Amino acid sequence: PSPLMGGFGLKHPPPQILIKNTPVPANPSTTFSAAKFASFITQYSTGQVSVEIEWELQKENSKRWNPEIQYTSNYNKSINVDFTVDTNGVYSEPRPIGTRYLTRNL
Amino acid sequence: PSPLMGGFGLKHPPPQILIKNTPVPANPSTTFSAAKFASFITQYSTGQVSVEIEWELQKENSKRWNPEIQYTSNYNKSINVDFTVDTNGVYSEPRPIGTRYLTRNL
Amino acid sequence: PSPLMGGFGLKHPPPQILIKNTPVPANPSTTFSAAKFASFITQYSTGQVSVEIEWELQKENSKRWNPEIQYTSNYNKSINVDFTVDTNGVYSEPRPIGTRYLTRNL
Repeated sequence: PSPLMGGFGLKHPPPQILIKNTPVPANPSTTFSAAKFASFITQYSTGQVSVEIEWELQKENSKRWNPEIQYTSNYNKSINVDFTVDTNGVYSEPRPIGTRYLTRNL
Repeated sequence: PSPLMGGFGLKHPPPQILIKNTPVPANPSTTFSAAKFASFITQYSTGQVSVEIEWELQKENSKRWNPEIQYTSNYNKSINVDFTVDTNGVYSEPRPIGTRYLTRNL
Repeated sequence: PSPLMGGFGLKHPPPQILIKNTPVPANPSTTFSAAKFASFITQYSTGQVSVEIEWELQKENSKRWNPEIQYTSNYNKSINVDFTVDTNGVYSEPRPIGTRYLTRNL
């Protein structure tokens, strides 16, 4: 049960966190009406969210002699630096980065 | 006093280790001669040498966002692998490798 | 490593203190949009800042007989007093003041 899109299969994954604004009714009628409220004060919410994850690492213990392939930035000059913002302050991710750079014997 | 060729300047560097074969005189004359010995048994020595050095590391503590330049092997196919032996078993070092790949602010 | 512009060279100088206003998003769309927020409530902040520095003094211990040069205000009358505000309440510093007025032997 490893996900086909990639990742860790969890029988009990991190739970869904559901958030919504409590409806605030607008001005009601002075006469009682059994119809459910359909007029509300327009509102939204803003705030900060923090996620902290602890990860366990499996340290490489290779005994190969020659150097390995490593992910690296390209030294040549460029208009924009990779994984930074441009003159519009727009953050971009130039390429997908996997994890399989070190080598291990079968 | 940093060496100009590169490295660590030491007022008391690792001492020189001097080794030589003890001269074994060849067959002497049965009559005493005050002349110093000039005939010796031809000989050499072979053995194993072990050097173990402990190095202290200064761990990188960078806060840059985008990836850094790292030394890496080239993925493209080649006749010979870098820093290995060839079909003659001759070890070669294809290029000089420095140490200055990570970055730190001034 | 004394700064060429003048002052004290510090390997660990007083740290930079960074302050910014937390962005408060404006009214969002009732339909989900994956585009990052570009509309915010215009706002600024005001407040008070306090800096307290303790300085150590090296007391003069001279044995010269005749009086020394000292920095002084000029007694003659003037339209404006030095290092005060003018009729517009604008504070000005009329001249640069150094620190080298007392004398010591070589």
